Amino acid sequence: MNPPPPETSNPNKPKRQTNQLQYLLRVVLKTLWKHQFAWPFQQPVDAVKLNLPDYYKIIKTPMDMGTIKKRLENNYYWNAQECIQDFNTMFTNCYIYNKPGDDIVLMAEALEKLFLQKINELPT
Ligand SMILES: COc1cc2c(c(OC)c1OC)-c1ccc(O)c(=O)cc1[C@@H](NC(C)=O)CC2
Ligand code: NA
Ligand code: NA
Repeated sequence: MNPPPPETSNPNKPKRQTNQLQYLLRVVLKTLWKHQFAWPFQQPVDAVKLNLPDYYKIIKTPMDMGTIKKRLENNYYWNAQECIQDFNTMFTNCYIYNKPGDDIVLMAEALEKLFLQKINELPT
């Protein structure tokens, strides 16, 4: 059975809009979302559908771009690093569950390279 998705909105948290947070939604997330290899990462891993009965035994901090999109939208992150950490968690989850050179891993690696290039261009 799948777990509920990660939390995406917390109204009790203070909210701010920042250059970097806008860039993360409007440029970084938008570009990754449209990538050839985006689709596996656009929603939580559905371990039941994908037939990975052990997935949530091994991955205890699931993350995905749908979740990240929501978090940005709901001003869930105070600091840009929180967002960057979520992307890093998503890529690493893939590397952790799978094995070096797996097709899915290569796809994640490609997405990550684009992500890193975009991060290098994050505004001050
Ligand atoms: C976002 O993470 C994952 C997303 C997916 C898969 C997966 O496990 C290999 C993941 O975890 C690393 C996946 C799973 C099971 C399959 O049977 C399959 O054919 C295919 C896949 C994936 N496609 C591949 C491996 O080529 C697509 C969905
Ligand atoms: Na398969
Ligand atoms: Na590519």
